[PDB]
Parts: sequence; C-alpha cells; structure tokens
Amino acid sequence: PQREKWSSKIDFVLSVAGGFVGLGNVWRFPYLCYKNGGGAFLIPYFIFLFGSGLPVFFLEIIIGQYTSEGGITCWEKICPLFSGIGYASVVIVSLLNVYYIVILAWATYYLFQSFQKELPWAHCNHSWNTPHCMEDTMRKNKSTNFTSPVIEFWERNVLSLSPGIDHPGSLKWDLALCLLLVWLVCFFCIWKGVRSTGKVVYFTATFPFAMLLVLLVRGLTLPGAGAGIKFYLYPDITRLEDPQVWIDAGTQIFFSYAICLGAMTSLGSYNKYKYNSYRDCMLLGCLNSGTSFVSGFAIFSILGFMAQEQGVDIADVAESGPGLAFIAYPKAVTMMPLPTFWSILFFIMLLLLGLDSQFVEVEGQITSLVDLYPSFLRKGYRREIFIAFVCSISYLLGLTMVTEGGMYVFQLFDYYAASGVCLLWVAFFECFVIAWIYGGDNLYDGIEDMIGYRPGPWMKYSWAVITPVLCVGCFIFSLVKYVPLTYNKTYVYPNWAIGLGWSLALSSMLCVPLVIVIRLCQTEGPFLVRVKYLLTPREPNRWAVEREGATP
Ligand SMILES: CCCCCCCCCCCC
Ligand SMILES: CCCCCCCCCC
Ligand SMILES: CCCCCCCC
Ligand SMILES: CCCCCCCC
Ligand SMILES: [Cl-]
Ligand code: NA
Ligand code: NA
Repeated sequence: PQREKWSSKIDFVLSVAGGFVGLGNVWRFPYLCYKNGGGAFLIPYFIFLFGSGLPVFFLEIIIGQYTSEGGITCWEKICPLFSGIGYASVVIVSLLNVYYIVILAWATYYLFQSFQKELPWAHCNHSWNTPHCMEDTMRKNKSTNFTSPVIEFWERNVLSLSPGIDHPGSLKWDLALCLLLVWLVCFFCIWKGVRSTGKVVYFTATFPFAMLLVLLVRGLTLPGAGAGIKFYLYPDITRLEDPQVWIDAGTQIFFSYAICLGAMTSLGSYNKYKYNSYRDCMLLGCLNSGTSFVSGFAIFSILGFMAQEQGVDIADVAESGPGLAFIAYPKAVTMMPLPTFWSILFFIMLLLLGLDSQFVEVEGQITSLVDLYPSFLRKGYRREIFIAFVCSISYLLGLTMVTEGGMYVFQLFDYYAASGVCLLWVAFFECFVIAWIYGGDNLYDGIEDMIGYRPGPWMKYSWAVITPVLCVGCFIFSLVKYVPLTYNKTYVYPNWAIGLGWSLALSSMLCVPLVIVIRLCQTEGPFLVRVKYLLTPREPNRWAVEREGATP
C-alpha cells in the first residue's frame, strides 16, 4: 500500500510537540546548564540553536515530507551512498530508548513514594538517612559533610548509590518493577492505539505546561531566587574556553530537538506534500527552546533558595549530573501548601512529558525498522511479536542501569550513547550530504514547491557552513583538550568504562563508513563510476498522487 497521512494538520503538531518537548527540556537542560557553570552554557546553547537546531530539525521534517519515507529509506531515496545515516540514527534512537525510560522509572518511583501523609524526602529521620543528614532550615542554625535530606533520598534509597561502576551491587527490584511498569505502558500504547490520545489532547498537552507555570511562580517568589537567576543568566567568559560546554550545549540542542534519530523524519513523512511545515516547525521550535529557557528560571530559582538556606555555593548545593531535577523540584513541592498533592501532580506531569516522547521515539524506530522488511513485518501477528521483542530486549539492557551501580552506567549512556560526538557525527553528515552532495539550492526547489514559497537563505548557509563548522570544530576541539567523563565532579571513570562508553558512540558512528563499504562492494564497475552512481538520488519525490515537480 502507501504510507498513511495525518488525519489533520493539528494531529501533526501535537504528535511532534509531544515528541520533542519532555525530559530533554525539564530534566537534561537544567543539569547540563548547572554542570557547565551557570550562564556560560547559554551562549553555546543559543548559538547552536539558531545555527543548527532549527535548521537541522526543519531539514529532517522536510526530508520526511519530500520522500514520504521513514528514518532509513528517506536517505536511500535522497542518496544511495551515505545511507548509513539512517542506520546510525536507528542505533542512536535504540540506545536512547534504552536509557531514557530509566528517567520515567525514577519518576514513577517518586510518584509511588508520594502517596503518603508526609513526603519521604521532607525530613531525614528514616532508615536510609545517614547520621550526617540534617534539615535545610536548621542548617544555618547549626565542615562540608552535612548532606540534606533531599540528596540522601535520591542517592541513599532511590538509587542506593554504589561506590563505583565496577561495583554494580544488587539489582533494585523496586526500580525494576517501576521500569517494567512504564515499559508495559509504552508497549500497550504502541501496539494498540498508536495515536490514541486524541480524546484528551486538551489535558495531556496543556497540563504539563500548566504545572510548569505553577513551579515557576513558586520558584521566583522564593527568597533566594535572586542569586539563582544571576547564576543562571550572567555568563562566565573563562568557561567558554573549555570545549566541554560547547559539546554539552551543542548536543543538548540536538538531544532536545530529537534530530539525528529518524523520529522527526518519520513524523515529517506522515503529513501532506502540500502542507506548509516551515512555519509550524518555527512555532514548534519556539515552544521547545522557550520551555527549556523558561523552566530553567524555575529550577535555578530553587537552587538559589537552597543555597541561601544552606549557606553554601549555588554550584555546590545539588548534584552536578542527572538527578538535579529530582533534587530541586521535589524540594520545591515541599514549600508548597499541600506538598503531597502537588508532588503527585509534578511527577504525573513529569511522566506525561516523557511518556509522550517515548511513544514517538519507540514508534520512530519501529516504523523505521519495519520499512526494511515491509512484508515480513507490518502484517498480522508478526508486528505483535517484533514490537515486544524490541521492548523486552531494550528493557533487559535497562536493568543494568537499575542496580546499585546503575547510575554510573546511566551517565555513560547519557554522555555517549545518544549525545555528544555521536550526534555531532550524524548531524554533520546530514547537512553535508544535503548541502554539498544533494545541493542546498537543489532542495529549495522541492521546498518551494512544497510549502508554496522559497524561504530565506538562513537554512541554506546553516546546512552548508554553520552546522559543519560547529560540528567539526567542536568534534576536533573536544579531542584536543580531552577531559574524561566524571560523575558529580568527583567520581573518575575507569579506563574500560570510558572504552565501553566510546563503544556506544562508535556503535552508531561507524554505521556511516560501513554502509559506504557495503554499498561500494555491492555496486559493480570501476570505482569512480561506482561512486557516481551511488550519489544520484533515486527520485525522492516519487508521489504523483500529490501534485509535484521533477526532483532535478
Ligand atoms: C546495508 C544493510 C545492512 C546494514 C547493517 C549495518 C550494521 C548495523 C549495526 C552495527 C552494530 C550494532
Ligand atoms: C537495544 C535494543 C535493540 C533492538 C533492535 C532490534 C533490531 C531488529 C532488526 C530487524
Ligand atoms: C544497538 C543495536 C541497534 C540495532 C540496529 C539494527 C539495524 C538493522
Ligand atoms: C513554561 C512554558 C513556556 C512556553 C513558552 C513558549 C513561547 C516562548
Ligand atoms: Cl533545549
Ligand atoms: Na513529550
Ligand atoms: Na526537547
């Protein structure tokens, strides 16, 4: 048959809006900004945003709309060579689906722990609390070994933090069941009712932002909000010399915008050919970076309040890693009237933000993979088995991040698997093929015939120069001034862990050069003609059903 289109223009936006607005906004951005000093994170953040994040995102959407194909076959239509971008995106999204559901596992654990008379992380008098812990209020009344009850609950119970990655400890069975419960939710929403949230689009979309306004209002009114915003906004120039801030902020754009995954291309392939997706992406792009920036005020206002209460530096008040959103926001809900009621709403909001995203990415790779075998899959019970196998295998690998030493594996996956040099590798090759091989001006003829008008030269230069320079320059300068990954600024990773971590990056990076080798080997003839035949697009806009022109 043919790839079914969206039922309406509104269906495309809500699916895309919930597909890349989520834990990448309210969870990953706050601690990446917190890790890389304060406001020095924002200059690379906005530079990468307006240089490549919007351009590459629109490029993927427009490629999907042009080819009417998924993550992988879109590149096959665009360019038979460099078709390994699809497989690299599939590997990246596979690892992302492996490690991104652990955040929802932790969120479910907090949601379950929240159904009590008193929130467990308000006061530290429980079994897991070390004798060093004491309350934030009486911290000033009472060196540098006095931990707060909030960090204790996250480390010494929820995580049961192990001394290192090479001490995995014992699997946390409570978190494994929470990990299975969210995976069962995704499976039961992917197999039946691929897009079944249409009845409650009003609540399932507006509430996550409605809660974000509530947290923002509470955060700004706190006594210590002044120092937090100055920490969040005012940049430190000396930190711009470290290449890590450019890598972190550079790939936080690519992470938050879900590009180089094949989900955007799949989402962009489900809309009409004669649909103006240029304007909607910019409005959708504004919603993402607006959410990350505005919610950044909320969490960083809490950090200033926490630092003021404890009388410690803002940079030393919480965890410089994943779990800042789990240390700041659960502290914010404590100061609210009826703390239990709001804490339930926050972690329900946190769940709805990521569940909608996980639905898109999991379906993105499933749709991308079934394109490889349209006959073997997408027919009867063979999709039932295949989707479960993807979810079951990806769940078992997620168990390694649930054990007591599971946090350290989480930082490895977070830094390497679906972020960092792997994203800079695919994003560079996405733009390099389009701008220099396919032709930036050559694609504009398709886009102008598609949205009805020719957009400005912003996209042309971003793919041609800005994105390759930003990707290549940051890739080179990261290795030149190499710094090993660390967890919470203290833990130094063992050599094999970094070697394992680089395998996660190289597992998808090596897809691009490999597929070139197979493509060259399969093609018969002289080497130059072999290459020349493999760069000719195979009629990407082969859809006479919708009015169109010739691709060349
Ligand atoms: C060209 C068709 C087959 C492509 C397979 C490439 C290998 C992908 C997986 C790499 C190691 C996980
Ligand atoms: C990490 C989970 C890996 C799942 C990928 C399944 C690929 C099946 C090829 C048809
Ligand atoms: C981590 C492995 C990803 C699976 C990709 C398979 C593509 C055929
Ligand atoms: C907290 C939600 C903010 C959304 C802003 C969108 C326009 C900048
Ligand atoms: Cl962002
Ligand atoms: Na979402
Ligand atoms: Na995002």
